[PDB]
Amino acid sequence: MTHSVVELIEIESAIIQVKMQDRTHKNAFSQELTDDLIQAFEYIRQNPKYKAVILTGYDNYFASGGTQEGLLRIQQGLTKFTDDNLYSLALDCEIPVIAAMQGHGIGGGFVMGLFADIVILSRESVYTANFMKYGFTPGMGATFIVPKKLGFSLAQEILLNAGSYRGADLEKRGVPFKVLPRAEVLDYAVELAQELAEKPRNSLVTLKDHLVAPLRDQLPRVIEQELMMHEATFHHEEVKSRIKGLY
Amino acid sequence: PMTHSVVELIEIESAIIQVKMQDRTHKNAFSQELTDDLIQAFEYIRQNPKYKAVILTGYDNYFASGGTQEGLLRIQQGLTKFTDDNLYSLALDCEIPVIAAMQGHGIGGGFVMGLFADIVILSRESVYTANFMKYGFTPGMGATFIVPKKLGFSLAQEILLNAGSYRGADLEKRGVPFKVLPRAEVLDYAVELAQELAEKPRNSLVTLKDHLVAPLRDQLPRVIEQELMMHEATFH
Amino acid sequence: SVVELIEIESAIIQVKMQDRTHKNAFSQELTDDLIQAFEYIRQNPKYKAVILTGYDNYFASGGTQEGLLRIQQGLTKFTDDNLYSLALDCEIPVIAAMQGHGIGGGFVMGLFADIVILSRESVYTANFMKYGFTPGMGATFIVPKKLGFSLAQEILLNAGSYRGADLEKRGVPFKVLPRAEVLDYAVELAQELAEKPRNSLVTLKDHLVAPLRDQLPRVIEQELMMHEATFHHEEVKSRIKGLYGN
Repeated sequence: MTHSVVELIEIESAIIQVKMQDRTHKNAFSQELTDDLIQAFEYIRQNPKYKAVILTGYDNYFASGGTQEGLLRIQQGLTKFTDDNLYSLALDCEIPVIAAMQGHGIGGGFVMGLFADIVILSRESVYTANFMKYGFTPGMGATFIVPKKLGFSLAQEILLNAGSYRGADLEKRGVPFKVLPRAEVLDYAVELAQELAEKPRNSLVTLKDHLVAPLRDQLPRVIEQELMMHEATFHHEEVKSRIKGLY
Repeated sequence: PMTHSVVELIEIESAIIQVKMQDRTHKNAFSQELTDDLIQAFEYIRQNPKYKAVILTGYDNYFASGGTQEGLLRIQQGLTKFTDDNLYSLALDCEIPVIAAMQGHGIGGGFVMGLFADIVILSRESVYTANFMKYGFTPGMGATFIVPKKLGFSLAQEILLNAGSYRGADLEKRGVPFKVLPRAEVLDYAVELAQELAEKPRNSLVTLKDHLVAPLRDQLPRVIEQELMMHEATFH
Repeated sequence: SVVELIEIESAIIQVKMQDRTHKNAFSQELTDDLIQAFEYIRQNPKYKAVILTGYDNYFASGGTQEGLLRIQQGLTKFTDDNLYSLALDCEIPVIAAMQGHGIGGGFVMGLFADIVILSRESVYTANFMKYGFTPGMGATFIVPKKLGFSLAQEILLNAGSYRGADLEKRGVPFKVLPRAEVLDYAVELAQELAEKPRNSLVTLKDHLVAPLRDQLPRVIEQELMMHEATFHHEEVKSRIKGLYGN
């Protein structure tokens, strides 16, 4: 991309891999990662030949969510989580996206992956919707997509308590996602993308449009509710203390 | 035996009726004879309120194989069109609880027909697939509604988009809510469960089932009209 | 009093149901004491997490035999003394640490908690239909809501008994532990919850459960409608007389 922290590779004629590789920030949503992700998805939107997208990280990190400075900015009231929308990239994509989460998925980074149509976790990586550890309520559509993908009950615990779970922990709690050794996750994503690429692209886009119509319809109102909750929770001095203390 | 002798009704006791699909020529694909005999079997059940539980099941290694190969080809090549049909929703429309004892493979519309049952039992060794997209077509027969409803939104996306084949053992490891057993144990477990259902007053079974599946019965027609439109949007 | 209130650390409140005579069935005393325990929590804005739990081998045993016979005769209805929604109506997160058996309305009351823990050795059942009547107490809403549509169908229609270990293998999203570990794990989760600001726990829980709170009243009316059709038959009175405690 421009900032070189996203690499696009056309794996086959109809499969595009979006690899996040902001090594300086461990795939946290730095300004560079934020700009390069939006540019990668726009590229995919401008080039309607692909049948599947693989979204993945580097080494041990899938995506680590807001930077410390990003979160402090929202605490200060300078910015809101909706300012740059990275959470809904894979939902807004017209073709199926596979979030190959071979490494850790933290906060916004985990939630961005959960909006993909197929999610794969690594057994030995850590996944957390850790918003509430810092004193504020989950944003980035976490309160809609977590129950939608992992189910109402596990979502309560994940969102209220902001705990960290190994992929193996989630596998044992019964999640519908494929969970694999980290070394196998991207290979499995490629094979699944090859299978998807056996279909006509128009059938994949028509089908996904139908399957995720209710998510696209329902998400704006939840985003407005989460912004309301941020109004009521984010701006407290103790949120600043927790971000600085516990990040 | 129903008219064409490809569905057999067997009273297990008093109050339990087994509907056994056995179109061996077509491996329980939706031939004309199986379509007719299935509709005739569920009409018989509706006319005979002595039953409290139904067990729908196949023969040997086949539960139900969905569209015939000839039928699918004729659609693919424009000789015919996808219609709406009774079959997928027979178990939902039935007044009393239906157990789909899927002791054999459930393919396409065959799988989907089983999923509309109130209780679904799979076989570990069998293959289950919503394979519509392998033919190039978007899924019909209410698949886009009933697969997310029974197997959850996330696994439904994979099943429906990729049209892959899952062994029962694979789905069991993925976390499905259905009992998964060896094939040789599927029908006996279904008869045990039907016996326990038949301990209940029939009016309470029916009253409860009406309430639990009301949202499915209410929402399904709109989804069918949506699936019909997707077929139009993917045929020039 | 058959409920004891124990403070744990600074802000965790344990509600322990201890009606030993009735094995935590909804006796008049348990009913009144539970209602008052949650009113006490409602009036105390110190607490951040509730642990609702039973004693020894019992979490909660559901309607007493006389309680069921009183609805059968049409003297009462399940909606008369609302225990079913106690955890849902509580403004802070509630953990149902079901270290013992959860039977009928006692299981359903527990399922309304934000976090549910089962015990491997214990028995859980929505057993309404065993007595011939349809499930009340919000069970047709909360069972599919917590355990998913498909498993809820089998649980509610068939009124079967499941060990915690059986539910664990069928794939439930709740943590299932040996009985002797259930309460200790709930305490550790409650300590983790107590790390957050109370206003963030309340704000978030209000949002997450708003759909339950909004939708529950319509389903309770529907369940009353079903009880009008099913509860008041002689064979229900025979089954309650003959099958209660099996």
